Amino acid sequence: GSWQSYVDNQICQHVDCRLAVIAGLQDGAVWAKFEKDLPKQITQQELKTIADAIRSNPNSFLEGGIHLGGEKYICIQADNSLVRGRKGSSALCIVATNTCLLAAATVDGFPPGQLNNVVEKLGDYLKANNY
Repeated sequence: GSWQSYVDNQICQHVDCRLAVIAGLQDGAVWAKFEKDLPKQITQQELKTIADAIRSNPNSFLEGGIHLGGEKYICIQADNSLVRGRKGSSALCIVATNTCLLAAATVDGFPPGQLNNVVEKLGDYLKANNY
């Protein structure tokens, strides 16, 4: 039921997580998160920057990169509901639902398409439940 359970189970027991976070779109507040070994804890400021850009100008990520946990991911896909990035062999997938931002990045060497499938499936489930 809890937000932490979606992170720890639906995401992080189906992909091998470097980070996973569910946050509010309106303010970037964290609803739940998990991290392995990031240089910095993920901040509300980082999340709000991402949420604002996905809502208003997804192309901004091409110049600004995607910044989470003190790590810069390079953008490989961007629209107003789905953003993907890469930092070396770590993949990042971000979805916007009706009320939340779901972001996860996998450990080096984890298949990006597996990440994308799992994050998009949770995002669709949340949307279909009025989140």
